[PDB]
Amino acid sequence: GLVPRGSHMWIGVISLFPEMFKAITEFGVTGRAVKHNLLKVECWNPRDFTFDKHKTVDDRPYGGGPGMLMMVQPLRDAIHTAKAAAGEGAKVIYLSPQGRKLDQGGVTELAQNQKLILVCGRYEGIDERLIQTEIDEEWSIGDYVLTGGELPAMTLIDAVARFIPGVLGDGLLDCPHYTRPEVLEGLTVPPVLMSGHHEEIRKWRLKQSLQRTWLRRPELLEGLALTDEQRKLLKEAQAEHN
Amino acid sequence: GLVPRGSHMWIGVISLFPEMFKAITEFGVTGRAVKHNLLKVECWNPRDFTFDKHKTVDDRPYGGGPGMLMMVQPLRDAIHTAKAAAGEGAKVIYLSPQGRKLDQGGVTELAQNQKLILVCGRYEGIDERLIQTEIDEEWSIGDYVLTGGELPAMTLIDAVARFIPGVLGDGLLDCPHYTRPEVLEGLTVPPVLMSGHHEEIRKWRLKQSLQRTWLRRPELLEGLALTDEQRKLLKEAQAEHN
Ligand SMILES: Cc1cccc(C(=O)NCC2(NC(=O)c3cccc4nocc34)CCCC2)c1
Ligand SMILES: Cc1cccc(C(=O)NCC2(NC(=O)c3cccc4nocc34)CCCC2)c1
Repeated sequence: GLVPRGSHMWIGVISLFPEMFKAITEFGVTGRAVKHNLLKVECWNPRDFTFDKHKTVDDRPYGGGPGMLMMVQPLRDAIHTAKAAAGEGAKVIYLSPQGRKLDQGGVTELAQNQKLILVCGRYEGIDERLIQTEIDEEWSIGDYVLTGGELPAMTLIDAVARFIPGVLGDGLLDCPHYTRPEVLEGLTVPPVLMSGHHEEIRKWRLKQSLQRTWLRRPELLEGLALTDEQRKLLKEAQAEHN
Repeated sequence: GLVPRGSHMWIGVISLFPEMFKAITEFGVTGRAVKHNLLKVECWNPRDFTFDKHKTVDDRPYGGGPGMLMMVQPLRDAIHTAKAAAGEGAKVIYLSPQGRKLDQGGVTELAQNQKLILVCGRYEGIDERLIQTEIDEEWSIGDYVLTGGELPAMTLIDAVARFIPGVLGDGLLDCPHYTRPEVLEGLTVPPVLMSGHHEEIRKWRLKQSLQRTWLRRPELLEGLALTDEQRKLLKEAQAEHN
């Protein structure tokens, strides 16, 4: 083993649909991280924490209306069981539309936790008091309406898994990518990429990355003090663009 | 049948990992939309469009480096097959970090398409010229780094599926939710929700929704001309908060 013990990442998941998480535990990079014991994902289903005959996991809101909520007791007890399995040091995160917006900076923070517990909401969500009593942080992957927190949870897992030691193995938008063939339906590859001049290629790729970031996500540049070369190349691209 | 024919939604998916999409075709609302033939998700794997013995689906970039790309030919041919199955009127979308930021307004646009083709990238992504020749629009679910476009694609599907006629059955942040019990670890439900005065409950919920939106996602209010009642309640919440 090249990777030290205690650097593996453990992620507890609370969800009404545990089998959804096969999408990340059995495929791609995260699937290989699980297979090589670098990442462990353990799911608990609130349905297993009910006591009525029909395993009711939703409840009606105080004040009335069609907006169903997750039943507090089965959800709370699932979280407590996850906390027990995790031991001390587990951060409990609720995937939530009203959470702090997830960005790469936020991902970097969350990835510093060896133990995470992710709570996935269904219906209209969870009781507000559970957030105060059980939840440490709320996070959102975007401003749009979904039907569950499972997909955002898997997104979070996918993003933090890249930080696990032993996996593979800088946040700015990528330069345009080119692979075979040399001419695709009449469209040619930029000659510099065919040139074999790797110092020229390096400068070109960096410049194209800065320009594209500037044009499509200028906000990403607002939290960075760019290097002298990057500032020089960006200024060139800005002048050439206009 | 209560739902008219031709209102069902068809979504073609291009992905190296088709089985991941069981997460949305077999569970929750989207799973029920598929089971009731309101939503159809059809996947094509670029691996089935290779011709070498080992079904190679990645390629090396012009200019060198460790950044692998999707091989153009198998990906392109999968897209063409999806286009053929869809017929005319299918919009091809590439799930991309450099795409237009997905929000609920953007979701509403995409949901106006009866036919969608979603292209999921792996590795460092796809050839730039394929975007020009095959892709209609690029979309991003957020500014953070992932390992694949499948999860964003499933997020998009989940969000647009809510617009399908026959499914269930306003974008602002929700008011705090409360369900049983009345007192949770000492924390009580706001008395108005217990009161049975539904006109008071209506005003309270609306006010709490506006205040929370104002405090956590003030940008969501910037594209709306609020109603007289909403402006009145928001002004009250703002004054009370400060
Ligand atoms: C803008 C807005 C306002 C009001 C409701 C909703 C909404 O989508 N409510 C539905 C639920 N949404 C999410 O969990 C959810 C959704 C989106 C991104 C996310 N990132 O993490 C969890 C996320 C709430 C619990 C069950 C599903 C969205
Ligand atoms: C900010 C930034 C800069 C540079 C690279 C990346 C990055 O994550 N590159 C890796 C890939 N990311 C996505 O596809 C992807 C990622 C995130 C949201 C998305 N919404 O749709 C598709 C999405 C590109 C193709 C294969 C995976 C991200």
